[PDB]
Amino acid sequence: MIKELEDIFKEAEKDMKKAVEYYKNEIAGLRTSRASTALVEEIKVEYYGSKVPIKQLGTISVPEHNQIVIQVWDQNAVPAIEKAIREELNLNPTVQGNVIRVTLPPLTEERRRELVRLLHKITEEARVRVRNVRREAKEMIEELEGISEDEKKRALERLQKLTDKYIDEINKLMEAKEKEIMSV
Repeated sequence: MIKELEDIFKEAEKDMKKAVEYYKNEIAGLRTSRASTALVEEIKVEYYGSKVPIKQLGTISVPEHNQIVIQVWDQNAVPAIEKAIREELNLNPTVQGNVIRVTLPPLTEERRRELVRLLHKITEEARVRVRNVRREAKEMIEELEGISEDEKKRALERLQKLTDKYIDEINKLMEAKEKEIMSV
């Protein structure tokens, strides 16, 4: 049927979708002490007045796990990436000839604590959004005519199906990361 439910789904979807998308965005690009090509991925380099990643400019690969190597085939993207990488990686990258070798201080006992605690706040923030989604969406049903059984029932499952998505989506992100974060 076509009732207030549609508004609940649309509101619940846009709210959860944006929350998980941005949430994963923080974990996918966080400042991981590990020499991973992922954290970055958006090494926006200036090319004659054009901002583009190093997808068709050079190539980045991990040689010893605790190292990141960026190779800018062109001399034009060498200067930009240097400033770009240092911005996101927040480290001192070395450039020789036409290759860039980046090594970050061994993520020791304390180092692991930095990322883990940083993700730790992220995970808690995600749940806060999800709760509000079900709590907010529910308010819409209870607001309609003050009581909606047909709506509340269909709206709850709809809200639950979406909520569970974030539940499995969030825990899945941390579970994987733990294997990497605690890998050391």
